[PDB]
Amino acid sequence: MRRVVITGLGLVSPLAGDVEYSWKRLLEGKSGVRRITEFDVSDLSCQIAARIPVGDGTNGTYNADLHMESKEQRKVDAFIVYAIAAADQALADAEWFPKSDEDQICTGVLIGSGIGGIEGIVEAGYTLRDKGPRRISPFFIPGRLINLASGYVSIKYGLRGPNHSVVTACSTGAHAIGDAARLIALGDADVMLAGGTESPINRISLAGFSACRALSTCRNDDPERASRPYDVDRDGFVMGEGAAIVVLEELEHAKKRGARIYAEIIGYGLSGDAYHITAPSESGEGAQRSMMAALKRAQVNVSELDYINAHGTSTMADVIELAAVERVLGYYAPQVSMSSTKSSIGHLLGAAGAAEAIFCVLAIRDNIAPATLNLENPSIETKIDLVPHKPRERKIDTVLSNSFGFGGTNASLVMRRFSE
Amino acid sequence: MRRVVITGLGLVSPLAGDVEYSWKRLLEGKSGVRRITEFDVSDLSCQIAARIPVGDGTNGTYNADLHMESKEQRKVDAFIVYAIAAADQALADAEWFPKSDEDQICTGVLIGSGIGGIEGIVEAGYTLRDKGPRRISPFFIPGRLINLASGYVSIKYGLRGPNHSVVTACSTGAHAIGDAARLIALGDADVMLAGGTESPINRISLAGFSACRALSTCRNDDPERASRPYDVDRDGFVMGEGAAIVVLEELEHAKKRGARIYAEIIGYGLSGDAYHITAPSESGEGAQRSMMAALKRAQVNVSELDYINAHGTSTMADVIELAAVERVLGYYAPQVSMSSTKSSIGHLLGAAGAAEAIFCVLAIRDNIAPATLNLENPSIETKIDLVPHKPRERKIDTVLSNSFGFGGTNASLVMRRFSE
Ligand SMILES: [K+]
Ligand SMILES: [K+]
Repeated sequence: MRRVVITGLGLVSPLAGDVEYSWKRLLEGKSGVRRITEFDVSDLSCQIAARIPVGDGTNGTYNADLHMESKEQRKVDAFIVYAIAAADQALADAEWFPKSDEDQICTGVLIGSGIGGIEGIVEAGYTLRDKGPRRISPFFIPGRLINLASGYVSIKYGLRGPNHSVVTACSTGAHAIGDAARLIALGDADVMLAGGTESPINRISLAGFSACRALSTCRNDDPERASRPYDVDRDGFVMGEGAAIVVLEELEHAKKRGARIYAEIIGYGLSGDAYHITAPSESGEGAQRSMMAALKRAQVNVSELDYINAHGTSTMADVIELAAVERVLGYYAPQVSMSSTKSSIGHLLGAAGAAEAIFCVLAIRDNIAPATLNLENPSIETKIDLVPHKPRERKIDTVLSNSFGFGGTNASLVMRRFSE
Repeated sequence: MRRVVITGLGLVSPLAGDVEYSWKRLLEGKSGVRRITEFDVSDLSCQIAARIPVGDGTNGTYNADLHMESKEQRKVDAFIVYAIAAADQALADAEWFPKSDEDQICTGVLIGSGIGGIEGIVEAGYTLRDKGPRRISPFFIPGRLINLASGYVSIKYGLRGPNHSVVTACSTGAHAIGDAARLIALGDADVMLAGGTESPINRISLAGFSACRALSTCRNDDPERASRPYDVDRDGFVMGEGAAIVVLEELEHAKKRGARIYAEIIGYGLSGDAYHITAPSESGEGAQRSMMAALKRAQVNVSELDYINAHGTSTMADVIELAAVERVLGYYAPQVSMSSTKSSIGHLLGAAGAAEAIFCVLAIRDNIAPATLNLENPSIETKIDLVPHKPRERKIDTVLSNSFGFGGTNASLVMRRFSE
């Protein structure tokens, strides 16, 4: 297996339309969570979300028009646009714009989404009913298929390597990165764009998650306090939106061209709960196996771990994951920092695992553990540092990131500082 | 990398609710294509589809009730039910029902869909608009997520290994099998259920694919003749439905327990066109790269190839693939049989690549190449044997199968008779 490194980062998040402003604001303790004003939510029990700040592109805002022409945007659901934007960033960051046949052929794209084009499907359904089939757009299908994020990105940049997509709810972005890394390690590609995208902030999605009682409902008038992983007063997740893309690259390829390497991906672990369609396993056994698998692949002892980015969605399951991590770490619990950045940007669903992978990379770069916001009163005492309220500056060389998706689909990633 | 074999087959198709009856009718030259009677299609340009024969389970019919309780079926879109049924078959065929922790943990599931729960999303949309958010089902989300196929199957059978899912339109089922095989080869699992499922026969999907003029329209009065890959009079694909699942197993694990081995998976190739959102590369270069990649991985020379299962959807693109195959085969073109079974069962979308893999396996078992039905007047002459009208009995030890999906996502698989 060839070694795989990370050479570019792209992010459109509820904190900012780019990577560096997202990170800056994350570390400053800012929240992306607010009352929804874009559409009617007066009849919903959840009236808040973590939303991308829209604008002209200055001061960390996001301008869709800079990434895709207006008229083109109208042919696709937003998840595709977000993916294009994050990719634009990533490629630029990696300084990788393949032109030659050789370069284009060895560069692939693997972008997933949990839900994809749900909004567009509903709107087309209304057209069909109200206006009939002759009014359905020729672009209905492509603008709605999950794999068309990979497709659109591939077309824009002439990326002719493996073109692939995954869908695993909350663990989508993590699977994307792990799978893409394996394609490189196995020799199917030398460079991959990888990550996740989601645009679930719409009435149908909000009603849907409210219906299975998954969302926070008691803090519609105090949005910045709603997302509170580990806190005794948590009451469900806050839905977010965005896209997170990394450029993965074979080590010698990167070295040869003088690329700046952020970190190395060294471990990937997968498991299944086989328990329940939406509830996580009460035993945390699946989570534990995911982590152990990732660590074993990475040949990393828990004695070497510095920071864990939790799944930690602000649901009752928070403490199941906590207990599992305690079991994994054993004696080393007091020396590992673990936090949930969902406390700041909500739950990005399909993009979550990728955004968090990004945060992990930057934790290494800047030797700082992001905070768990709002952690006023932990449900249970633990020896693990959950980094309440404010980030912690500390040595971070080796990191583990967890993603535990609906359906009982678990993924864990291990990354480490690149020395050589 | 450990070797990976196929030890179980499961299939719910437009010819039959099981594998053996599907294969039997396929070889008899039967078509699963008929006028749609279940819902109104009078206002649609395409009024035909390849539909699963529903019944009490006898004489090759499909009874959903035997696979999932009625009350449970009402909570999910049909793609999930098909998957369950196919999985039920495959595990039975493999005689693999893990009960120990060890056996459960080493058995995973990787089932994809191209489109998933589109019908249910549209229906929930109508509810949302007409009755309001309060009336949305608590089961809306889980019953609609693509990955919940893997989820439901995992839960039913206590499969606690990697639980994963992919989405790549027409190449979904191929990616699933190739990806699942790699998980085994890499030690992440010892057994995997893998494949694809789709339930796209509904008004929204039909209107959608009609809108981008992907579907056959001129033979609504002669359905069994509509799907005619390579024929001068072809005019688009015929939408099908169903699920196809294989049990993949590490070689030594299979041998130790005395499992019957159908074939070995030895190659998997991936590429991207980077051309167009729905149309294939005019040059076929992507297709060509996918095939070559699979063959190289398999360490198979084209001189050893016996049978090719084409993507061949009955669209103008049929001859692009044909040309690409000719370039790959070169001098050996006359030695190889190639057919499209979409001529018989239509385009299963997410399930196509897995259904076709199954047909490959059986082509090996029975030394027989399925026909390309309806091939009266080929658009172009070729040295390749396109097996028109009736199947051809011949030596079949090494097989290649192609899947080329919307978005420019290509997959090829290479399988071979197992000797040792
Ligand atoms: K995480
Ligand atoms: K095929």
